[PDB]
Amino acid sequence: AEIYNKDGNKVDLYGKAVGLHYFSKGNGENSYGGNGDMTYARLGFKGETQINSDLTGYGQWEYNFQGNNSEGADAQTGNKTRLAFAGLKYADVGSFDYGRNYGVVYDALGYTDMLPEFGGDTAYSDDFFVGRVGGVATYRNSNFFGLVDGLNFAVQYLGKNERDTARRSNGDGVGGSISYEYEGFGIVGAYGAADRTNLQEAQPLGNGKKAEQWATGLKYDANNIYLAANYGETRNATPITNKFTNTSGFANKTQDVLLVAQYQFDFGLRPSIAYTKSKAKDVEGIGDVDLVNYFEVGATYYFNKNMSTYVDYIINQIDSDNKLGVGSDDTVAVGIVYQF
Amino acid sequence: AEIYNKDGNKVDLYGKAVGLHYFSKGNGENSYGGNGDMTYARLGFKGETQINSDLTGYGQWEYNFQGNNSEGADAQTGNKTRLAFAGLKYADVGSFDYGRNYGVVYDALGYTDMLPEFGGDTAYSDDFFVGRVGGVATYRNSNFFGLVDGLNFAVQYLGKNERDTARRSNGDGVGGSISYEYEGFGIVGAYGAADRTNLQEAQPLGNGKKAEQWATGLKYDANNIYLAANYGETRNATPITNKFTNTSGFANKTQDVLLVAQYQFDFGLRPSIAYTKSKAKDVEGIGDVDLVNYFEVGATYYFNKNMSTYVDYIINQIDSDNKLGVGSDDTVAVGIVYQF
Amino acid sequence: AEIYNKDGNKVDLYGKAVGLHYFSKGNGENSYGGNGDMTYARLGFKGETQINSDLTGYGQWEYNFQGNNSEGADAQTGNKTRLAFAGLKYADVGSFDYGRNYGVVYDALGYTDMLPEFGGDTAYSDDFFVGRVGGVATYRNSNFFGLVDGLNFAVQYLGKNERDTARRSNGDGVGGSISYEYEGFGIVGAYGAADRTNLQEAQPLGNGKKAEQWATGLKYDANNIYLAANYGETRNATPITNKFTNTSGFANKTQDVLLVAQYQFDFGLRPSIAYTKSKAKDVEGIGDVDLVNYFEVGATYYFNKNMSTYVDYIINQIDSDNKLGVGSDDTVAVGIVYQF
Repeated sequence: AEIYNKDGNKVDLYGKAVGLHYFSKGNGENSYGGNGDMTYARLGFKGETQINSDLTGYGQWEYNFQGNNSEGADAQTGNKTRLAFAGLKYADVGSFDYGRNYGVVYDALGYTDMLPEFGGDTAYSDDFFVGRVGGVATYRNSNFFGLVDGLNFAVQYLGKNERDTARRSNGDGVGGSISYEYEGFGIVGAYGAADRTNLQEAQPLGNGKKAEQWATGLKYDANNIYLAANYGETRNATPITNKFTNTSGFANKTQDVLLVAQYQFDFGLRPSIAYTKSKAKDVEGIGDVDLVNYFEVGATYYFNKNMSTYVDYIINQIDSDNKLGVGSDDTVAVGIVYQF
Repeated sequence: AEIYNKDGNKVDLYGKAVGLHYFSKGNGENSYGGNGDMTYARLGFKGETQINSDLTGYGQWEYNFQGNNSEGADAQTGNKTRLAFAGLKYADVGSFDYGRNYGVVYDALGYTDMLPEFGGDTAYSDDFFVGRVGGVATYRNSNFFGLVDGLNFAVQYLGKNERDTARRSNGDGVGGSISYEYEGFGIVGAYGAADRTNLQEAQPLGNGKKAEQWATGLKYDANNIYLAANYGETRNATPITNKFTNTSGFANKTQDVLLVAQYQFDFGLRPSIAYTKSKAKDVEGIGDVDLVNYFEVGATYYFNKNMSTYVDYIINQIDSDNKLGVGSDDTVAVGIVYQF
Repeated sequence: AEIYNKDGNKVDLYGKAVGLHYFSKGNGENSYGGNGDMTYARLGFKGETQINSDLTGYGQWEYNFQGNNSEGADAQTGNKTRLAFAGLKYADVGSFDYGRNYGVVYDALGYTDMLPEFGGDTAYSDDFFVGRVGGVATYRNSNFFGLVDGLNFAVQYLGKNERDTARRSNGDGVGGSISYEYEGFGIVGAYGAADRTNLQEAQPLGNGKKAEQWATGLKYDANNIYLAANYGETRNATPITNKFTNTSGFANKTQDVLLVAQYQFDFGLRPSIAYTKSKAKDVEGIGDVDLVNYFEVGATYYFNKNMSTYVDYIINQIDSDNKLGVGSDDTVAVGIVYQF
């Protein structure tokens, strides 16, 4: 929501209140999403200054505020700056931005990441190129320098982030993506590679000096129809946990498939179904093992652009004897969303 | 402050800067509230959407940002997301909202919670139904489906919160309230029940599998006059700490009495006095004990709807040989508050 | 950005998104600012209400959100509320505010605090009177009761803060400052004295029952020209750490010099140069040693009142065999700043 627009400068102060509850059997963990309260709220700004007829500047910040914490010592648990970056766009030259921003491979992963509650199970936070990641410099250009309508591309440089956990750490890397759209159809490819930190190599799981993530996506999004498919592979990049040994790290190689089918009725309901399967290979001590496997059925009912409610049921296909102890139970989500 | 009202959506972004300092004798270890800087600020949005002529959607978030911390490690000390929920209200059927919201017994306890700084001594955070509490689904109806002016009621369902601390944990529970108001007068009733967590039962102080809180309140609110009285009882629900043995948990039974007398002068002054006594029964090893017991004298000076200053003097009646080690010294509040 | 001005009340919701990167050689440990991503965002309100023709009330809060932290445990590493105070201003009598606000000695050091990123190296956070500090009661007076135009002064009270770290700790104290300006020229003097906390004296480095900070400044600021000089001394007040022995505390005496020369070109560029040298004396075990010593060359390019970019190169003069183990290497800043 835009709350300031004077002297050629405009600020969208947006956010949301998401009442959310999760339902799984018993206590939670051998489930997909867990059980209990998951309420959260968001705040953020989208700021934009027009320097001249061709040149625009912008900056955006966004925070995730949890509502499922007490006011005691754990009051801060699960809070995070999601985005904080700044950039410029000059005519048909393109845009360039630095700060904490979404990885470049996500341009593909965005295709199937559309569910009411869950989904996008391969868009891990702070996981190199597949999700939000700090210290990325990205150049983007839409329509190929303005010369070919629908042909957009991007290149991203990922700065070294030597963090405390090998899960959240990353070395220097580069990635790129191209997407093309014509009369409802879309195709996209994205690939990124990066150095790994020593702390990442000294982890029990994973072997390599280079992390690699690539993903392609197809979609049709027109006439109230949204369909999407994503296929991707990772090399020494997907974060994983051995639940029996309490050992952590990254999987040597993973194969990710996402299918999404949704329709938007004019009276407000948007039924959604999905299937996502991400399986790892050459996991040390285990070999081949499935990380994510589910069929999804759910629906969003939109009261308006300010209010909605939804329910999303994940049928988890992971086996109870999953070699990483991955939760096998189903999970259903109940949500009521006010936003601006 | 209303800063957006368009396309049937309005967002009031409200908050405050509160210069706040407490003055107590010696150091205040043994006082009511303690001594030193207690400056704070609040932030929150109230978003409200008109879906159609009868149907409103709403969503709210609210934060307490501390001003008494360094820029170091304790930077987060005392910060907390206070309120965070979303819901709908439909014609005269009523309202429903889910997320983190004020407890149902607060409907009653709200009557006496009017001091300049202190007060509402039984409306504890994450204390089941008497204060702010996570994962509650609340239904309220105003004017009894529109048929009886002044007749409001509510039913509340409290979802399980299994936490790391026994103080902030709570099991599944349900509660309700009904209030009637007539020509300056008000009467309110509230009661709530819930399972206790193992972790609460395995606590040193307190025994029971069910926590129960009820309170009834009367008030006069007209012609610049505010008078209120609240009485309530709790069973295995009020949080307590043994200061000599340094052990924590909950009191077996408590009886809470609050008297409040306030007047608002037209020239900006609002003098206030109060009396608060909350006493425990069946505390293991100690027996009967006073938790809160004080007379209060103070005044709030309102410059306008945007600026005020206040003083709140807690005349502590607690005795130096209090069996729970409760502070006996006096505490003074000095506050200067800008809000918008 | 001012987003509300109604009913004698106005609210500025302001902030920024700063993409920022540091450049140092190798790991960057042994440099001035370090190496890597330092992206951050700030958010805040400046609220001001007109109570009547002479009296305005105000309140301000300001927060630091980091953009260089993960979403993991370190999501919070370095976030903190910067300002939180409330006050009033009456005609030419003066202004008064209490809470967390800039230290009184900052009145002088502010002169040289003009660099793109760095600079003002003696304006340490929570360092008594030299930087932002918790619990100050401040009186400020402009134009001396309206009797002498340009003659401003200030008195500041520092409340006791016995913290977890002696670094962010502080005792009872008082300070004052006076400044006069005439047709581009400015001169200011500022001094503050305060009790030290027990925890500060039990530190290995530093001896005294009183911390003292004083600084004087000159500047010329007109016709796009800015020149400034600040000199100051501290007695048992500036915080220091020995990198070899891993011990911390405060320096017995410090002598601080800052020069800044800037010119503002109309096409947006503002080239900046500076020199900062702060050297300590009576450092236990070491004697005389330099904490800060550099010549600075850099430039900021303003796209307009909302957008900027900068590069700032720090030429460090500190020697590799620095007795306090202070980094000897140079540091580069690359920043792109959107604000509102």
